[PDB]
Amino acid sequence: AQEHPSLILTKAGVEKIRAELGNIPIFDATLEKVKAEVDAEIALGIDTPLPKDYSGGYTHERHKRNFFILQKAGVLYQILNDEKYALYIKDMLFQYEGMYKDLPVHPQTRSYARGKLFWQCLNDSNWLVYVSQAYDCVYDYLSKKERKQLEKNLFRPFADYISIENPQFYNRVHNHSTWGNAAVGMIGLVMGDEELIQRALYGIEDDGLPIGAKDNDGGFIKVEGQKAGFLANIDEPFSPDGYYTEGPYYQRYAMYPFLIFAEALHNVRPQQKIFEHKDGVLLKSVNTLLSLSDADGEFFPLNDAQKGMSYHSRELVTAVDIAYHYGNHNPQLLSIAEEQGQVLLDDSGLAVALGIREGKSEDFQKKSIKLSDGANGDQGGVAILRYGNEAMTLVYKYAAQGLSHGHYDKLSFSLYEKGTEILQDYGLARFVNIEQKGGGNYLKENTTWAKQTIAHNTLVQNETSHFEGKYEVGSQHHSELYFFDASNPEVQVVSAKEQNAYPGTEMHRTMALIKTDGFEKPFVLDILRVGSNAANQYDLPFYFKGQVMQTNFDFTTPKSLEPLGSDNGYQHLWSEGLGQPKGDNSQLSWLENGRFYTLTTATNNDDELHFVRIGANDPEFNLRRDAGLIIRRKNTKNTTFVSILESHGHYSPVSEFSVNANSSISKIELMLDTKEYTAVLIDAKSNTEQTLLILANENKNVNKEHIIEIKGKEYRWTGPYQFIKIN
Amino acid sequence: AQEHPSLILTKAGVEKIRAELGNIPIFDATLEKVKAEVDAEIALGIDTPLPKDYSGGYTHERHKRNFFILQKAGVLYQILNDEKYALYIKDMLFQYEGMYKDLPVHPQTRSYARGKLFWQCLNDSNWLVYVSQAYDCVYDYLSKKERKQLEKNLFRPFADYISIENPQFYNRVHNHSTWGNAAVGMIGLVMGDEELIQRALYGIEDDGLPIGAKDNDGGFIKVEGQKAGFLANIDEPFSPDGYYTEGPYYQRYAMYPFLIFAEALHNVRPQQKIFEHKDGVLLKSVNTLLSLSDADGEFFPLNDAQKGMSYHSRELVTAVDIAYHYGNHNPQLLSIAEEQGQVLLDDSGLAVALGIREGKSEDFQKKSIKLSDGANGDQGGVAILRYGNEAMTLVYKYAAQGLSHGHYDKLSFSLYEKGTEILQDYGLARFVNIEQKGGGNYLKENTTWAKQTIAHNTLVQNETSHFEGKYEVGSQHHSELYFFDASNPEVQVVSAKEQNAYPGTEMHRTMALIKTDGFEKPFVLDILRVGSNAANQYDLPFYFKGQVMQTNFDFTTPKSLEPLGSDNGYQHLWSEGLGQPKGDNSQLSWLENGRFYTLTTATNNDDELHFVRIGANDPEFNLRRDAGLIIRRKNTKNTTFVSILESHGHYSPVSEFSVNANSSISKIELMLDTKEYTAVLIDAKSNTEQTLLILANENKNVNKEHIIEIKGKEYRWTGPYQFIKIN
Ligand SMILES: [Ca+2]
Ligand SMILES: [Ca+2]
Ligand SMILES: [Ca+2]
Ligand SMILES: [Mg+2]
Ligand SMILES: [Mg+2]
Ligand SMILES: [Mg+2]
Ligand SMILES: [Mg+2]
Repeated sequence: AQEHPSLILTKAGVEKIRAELGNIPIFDATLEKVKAEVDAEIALGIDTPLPKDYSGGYTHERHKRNFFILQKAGVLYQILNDEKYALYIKDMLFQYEGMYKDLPVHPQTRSYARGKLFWQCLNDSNWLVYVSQAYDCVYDYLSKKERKQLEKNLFRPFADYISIENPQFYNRVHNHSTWGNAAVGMIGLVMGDEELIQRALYGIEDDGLPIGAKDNDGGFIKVEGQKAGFLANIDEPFSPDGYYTEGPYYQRYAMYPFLIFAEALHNVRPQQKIFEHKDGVLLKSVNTLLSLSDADGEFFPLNDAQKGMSYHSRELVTAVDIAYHYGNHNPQLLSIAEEQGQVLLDDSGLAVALGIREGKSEDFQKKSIKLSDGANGDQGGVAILRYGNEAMTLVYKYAAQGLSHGHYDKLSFSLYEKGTEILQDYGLARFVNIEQKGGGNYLKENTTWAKQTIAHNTLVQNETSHFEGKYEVGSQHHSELYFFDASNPEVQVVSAKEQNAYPGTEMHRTMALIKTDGFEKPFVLDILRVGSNAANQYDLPFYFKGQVMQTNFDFTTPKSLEPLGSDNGYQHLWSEGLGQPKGDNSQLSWLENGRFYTLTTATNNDDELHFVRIGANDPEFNLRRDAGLIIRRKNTKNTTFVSILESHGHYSPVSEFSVNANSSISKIELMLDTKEYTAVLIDAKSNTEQTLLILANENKNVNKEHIIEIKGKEYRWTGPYQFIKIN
Repeated sequence: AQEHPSLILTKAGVEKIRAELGNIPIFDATLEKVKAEVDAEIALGIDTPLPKDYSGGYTHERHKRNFFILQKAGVLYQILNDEKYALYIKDMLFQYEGMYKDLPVHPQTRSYARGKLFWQCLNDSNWLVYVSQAYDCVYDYLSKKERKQLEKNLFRPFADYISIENPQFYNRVHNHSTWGNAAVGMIGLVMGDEELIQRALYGIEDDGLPIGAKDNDGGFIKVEGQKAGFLANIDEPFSPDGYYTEGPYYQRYAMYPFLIFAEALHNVRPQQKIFEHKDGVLLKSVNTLLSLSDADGEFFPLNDAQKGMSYHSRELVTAVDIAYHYGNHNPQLLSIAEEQGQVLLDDSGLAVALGIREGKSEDFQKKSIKLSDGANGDQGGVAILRYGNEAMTLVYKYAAQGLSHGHYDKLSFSLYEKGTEILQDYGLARFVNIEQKGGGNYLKENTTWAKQTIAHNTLVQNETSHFEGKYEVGSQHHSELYFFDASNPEVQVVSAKEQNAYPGTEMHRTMALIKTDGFEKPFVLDILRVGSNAANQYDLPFYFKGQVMQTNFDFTTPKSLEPLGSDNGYQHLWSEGLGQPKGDNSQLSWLENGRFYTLTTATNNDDELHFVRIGANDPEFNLRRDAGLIIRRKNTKNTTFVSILESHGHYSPVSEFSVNANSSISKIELMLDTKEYTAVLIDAKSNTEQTLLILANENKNVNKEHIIEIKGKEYRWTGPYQFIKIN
């Protein structure tokens, strides 16, 4: 009964594509490129080496390229009606059949679930997701006899290897299991095997896995009460806003198996209603992921994340095209496709190409957005505040743990200007798929530096990470949204609280992106209110990007670089300079990508200002030599940090003109600093430009009227904040 | 009798321009932009503040902007026939006339020749060069009475201030004097003042200046027996190849007054034959300067040079347009104009716009080139070796001292790939015109770091700079070309010697850019042959750009960073790691801008390999935290360093594919290491690819036959080198 192909590329799709070839430029260009890639590999032959290497090494790269080429050859066979591509697929599949059944477990031992073709079952699963698509395309070209042998001695044993033989890999809520479930489900759908389809959807019953079983990034295999299978992987790690809890770098990775297996289920098993599952979260999550990119389309490096990953990736070409075709045909997705400059060679890519040709493209709007975390949207979140035409972007992370890849980074932020990183989230310590750096795998310093709180722009207490850097503790906690109000494009405000990172301490951080008279550009206002039951040492880092220009405080320069501390990331920071404040406001300015920036922060006489540089205890040169300024406030119980980050002026080494190189801040002052209310007065240097932000800290209700006095003058407003011009 | 304007913009030119407006896009676009700029400044008014500041500060930037705006207003008045612009010029000139005569010497005391409007006479001279052009454009609009007052009480006193009152600035062979001579000459030409015209052409007679006196950059004010004036500044600091001895960054700066005053002389005094002077060197020098830029048009940072200065600068818009119009109408210059995207608003810019419109543009060929230094071309030189379509670029500097801005780095080199710096020349320590960095002026670390030999990719002996870093010694010496042969695009070789940098030591450095079977790309071969009369410590730095990927040697990582040494630049290097070689070849690889690089060097077992980081003894953060690898060879008399720099493969954080990340070098071996002959065998990993470079070291004659034995085998060739495939 079942047609082949039908999962991704459909029979009707092949006919529609063939009818339009030559009149769909983005598709035609992709077809030419892919045909040339596959033809070159056909010329080189068929290589299925005995597996040996980690990522970047020959056997890994060869088996990886093979799965990409097989899927490409499958669609070429169908679209071009050229059996040279079917013959290549047949010959490669049979060469695999000749070796796979006799392979040992992969000789590399790092993985908690060692693969056969690859060092880990994740990559064997990648292979089967792609190869299942190729098999769907050549199914009718093969004889019944050929299909029987491939299914019996290659595909069914492979599907069992990555599932029932490795339930620790397969049966989780984790990107690994999403790939595993998709691999088993895709091949099950092609073969019409109900057992495998059910195993894909609902996982393995009674897996026998014990308590506290972990993998290699610090994460539990199983979580009490959680289901397994594809549907569990949709329900648990996505919020109702389509935010994937591992963060955008890993959301990017998981989007491929999520949307490909969803597409396959939609086409073969429409009764599953997979695109309606969890209030249509998979389709929504594509928009959400695109919103988590900077002006150049590069995903914000939250949690474990390599900088440079972007919506130009193959996963986002796939996700955009599937979301366009199977969703509500959102014309904003077509502008992303135009930027990508390629489409999938299937029904969905054709739909995108036709939408573009018909003049339907609309610009993808990059907006201020509140995203919830947790399956029910009640476990913190992530906020993005954007000014104007994506002119300045603040990312505030008040999220849940994020599973294994999560960082100890409650209430951290990062700042960008038109695709230039200004205040960074470090990302991972890993050179992804570069064999020369620890086999392309996570490095020691991912744990010892990149995950630690001191590596982030957030509060560190007593040189200890949030939750003492203990995964099992952090996994039980999330920061809490206090309020989000981005309605005023000139004054956008978000506020969140964290009281479990350091038991006995309450952190309440409010961030605002504010455009006001006296300043060339919007600035960031950062209020970090700290309450505690004991005198502590508080560190507040700012990991700036660029060349130091000026300070308004003196600092000493040591004759030798010593580490800042001994543990929890401090062992990776060199102490490059130590400043003492000259007064109530301390300022650091720098130049980055032709623009000046100034950090102004409210300082006390006994504060220390630490210039630091990353790179201590880094024997393999695994860390970047980036700099930071850390405010250290010793022997302090309750305190409120108040900072402004300005962007101003410009420099060019062509014109050699320096323009507006100084700050426009005259003064920032806490006018009220209580548990119930915080008030910050901001004075610009030009003319009578004064503004006041007042925060109500213990009642978020939008209709609650507040009455306070500052210097014998009454201020009245409704809701959790007011920003007023002081005349 | 004399028409006005006539120096730069001519009356015939105004008519020709007016006739073509609307049909010359590059010109029309420039006119629109400049009109908007000037109209905005007219709206803001006329501000001539009491001078106070250094560069980047208000009074400097305001008086600087004024001279640019006055020249722009002059050409707008003429082109648009709109007295709005003439009135602005008149009013600003008279506001200047009201204040200039009563000014004190500029209150800042740094300059050896303090200005009146600016901290230095150089900038007062900039002002007069530009304002003379504006005066030429409004000369007939003003009354005789107005002109008489401006000439008597503004222009003539100004011209004397920057010349006869400051002969130490005016009467040199120096970019300062080129600007000063042009300033006096330009105003002299507008006024028809023969005395000033003669003072511009031939300098001050009997200047009385001290010989051996130094400027504030460490170089001599006046050279014994040397002429002064504009013609001397053409003859002396340019070689017969059009290479300006101060280096490309300063050549760029001087190109404006050279070509502007030459144009004025050509138009007003054609009998001078200024464009024929020194065998037409000024026109040639424009091509030479363009050839001294990387693939993005950025000038190589040789000697004092800020990175990022490029042929998009105003000086190169000017130089290109004048060279096109008054030279042989070289169509290659039109492609540079198209890249610049603007032209001068005058006869020369019209000529360029019309050439572009008529389809005459041809691409500017970026070639391998040998450039001599010294007035007669016999004081060393600079060699640029380029592979393919500007695919890899090696810059080898065997030059003379370079006057005050020259660095102590005989035989240094730098390496670029398609506009990406791979091995750097540091450039200057100065943030040009940024007030926050020492008033935008040369920093202490320009002398203590940037000029020193240890900052360069060349030999350092006993932790001492070339010539002991003494100008009075270095200025008397230059390296000597041995041979240059770039005729074979696959195998380009240059060789030079230096025996005075370290008296008693002979340095003979041969560099080659070689494409051969077994390697993806051309590589650089570096042979640094050293002969001495004593056992020395030799350091050879490689200041690489990028992220360290792998080494084939172990190295220790200290718990504290200590400076590498105490003096001569070593005080600015942190010792980050110390390796000992594992064998005869040591290797370091890195990743920069998506490409891998490997340095392989021939090591002895007692060598030290030092990982260093710039930034010690840098209390103001004036230096970049760039890294290097230094080969240290102690207690050694004669030795020959042999290194290869490979470019291979690629990485993308979008695809996450690492390709060809390992070196293709199997072995490099010194097969013969004598004073008379050097032979280096290169083995690629592909076992059948072996090559041999043989150098004859004591006879450069191209027809001299050589017969030598290596491992019992005779080799015969003619000329100073042979590169042969070993079968
Ligand atoms: Ca992080
Ligand atoms: Ca280049
Ligand atoms: Ca230099
Ligand atoms: Mg998942
Ligand atoms: Mg951005
Ligand atoms: Mg001034
Ligand atoms: Mg000076």
